[PDB]
Amino acid sequence: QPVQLKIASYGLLKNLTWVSLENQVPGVGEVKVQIQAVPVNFRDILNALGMLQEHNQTKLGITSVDHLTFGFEAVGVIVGVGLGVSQWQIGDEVMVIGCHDAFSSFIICSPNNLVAKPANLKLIEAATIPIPFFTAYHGLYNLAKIQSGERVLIHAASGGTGQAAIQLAQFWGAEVFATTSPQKMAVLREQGIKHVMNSRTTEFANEIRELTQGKGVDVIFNSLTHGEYIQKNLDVLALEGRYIEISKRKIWSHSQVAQKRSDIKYFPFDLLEEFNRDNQLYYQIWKKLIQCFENKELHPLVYKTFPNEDIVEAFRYLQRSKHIGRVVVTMP
Ligand SMILES: NC(=O)C1=CN([C@@H]2O[C@H](COP(=O)(O)OP(=O)(O)OC[C@H]3O[C@@H](n4cnc5c(N)ncnc54)[C@H](OP(=O)(O)O)[C@@H]3O)[C@@H](O)[C@H]2O)C=CC1
Repeated sequence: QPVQLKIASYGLLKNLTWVSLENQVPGVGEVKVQIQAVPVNFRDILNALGMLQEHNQTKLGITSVDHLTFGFEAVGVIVGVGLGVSQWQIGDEVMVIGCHDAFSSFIICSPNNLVAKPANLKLIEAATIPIPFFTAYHGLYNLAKIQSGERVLIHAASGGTGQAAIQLAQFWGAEVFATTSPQKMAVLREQGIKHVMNSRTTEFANEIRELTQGKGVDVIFNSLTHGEYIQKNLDVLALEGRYIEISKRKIWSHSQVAQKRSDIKYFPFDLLEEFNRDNQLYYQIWKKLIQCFENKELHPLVYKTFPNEDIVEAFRYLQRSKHIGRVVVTMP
């Protein structure tokens, strides 16, 4: 039977429940997609604990917990195409990007939220691509315009977004500086990274200064904003350096960054907010990425799989944050 992931109250992961999902028909300009695998995102956990209640009320129409759905991306198969849509047909194997209800048996979404799956990949492999690689690409290339020979710092680089940025930075000839937790350090060293440091301490700043002779890095790809992490990031940022902030939680404003370092370009961005302004964004990024995956120059991320029945433990596993890469749920 068709189902949707819901929570009857905020604060505890235990109450994540698959509730009956009523059939929906794709109207004009709409596509119906049969969901086959869904990664758990960091923001999914935040919502489950009820930590974006204002954000969800202001920027979206979520007034109560009963209106909350889960899932920001997926892979699946087109089962219904509404009128007006010309680029899609039933049977097309697609990745979904930027929906809010991917943890459902079926979703109705725009054809602008869909890209073609690379045919040489498995469905489950392709599920590791959308948010990580589109966020990494937009931040590093679209905004920061990183070039070869440049040095880039990627924080918490064992996660989904950090792992994609690693692949992109190296393929673009940049020199990667990574930080991760101690028990993940070997794996990242073994991924092909010369400079692996601790994401859990602020002492990375001093280490970077020494490895670079005061220069620091031209680009930071950052998602850590607690304590004195932002100030420490500014210290390691070179003259004219570029600050990609993807946190979306308690970030510095443009003048606050200008107060400290006027030379640097500050790039705070929310990917789905960027699609809101330009509905072509996913299409363009993917056009610049699909050939790399086709020619096996870029690869799916490392992932662990959970069945849908164990959704709670899939969420808990991402919450404990001991993973490298992606956590992916298969659907029934
Ligand atoms: N701006 C945008 O459009 C997007 C925003 N995001 C945001 O980016 C962030 C990362 O995304 P994603 O990679 O998918 O999430 P993940 O859960 O995969 O990554 C989180 C990583 O942070 C590190 N970490 C955990 N706890 C701490 C801590 N106390 N101090 C320092 N580091 C810690 C861990 O790595 P380690 O053990 O190596 O430290 C973990 O792997 C999230 O906040 C997410 O909401 C994500 C995608 C799109």
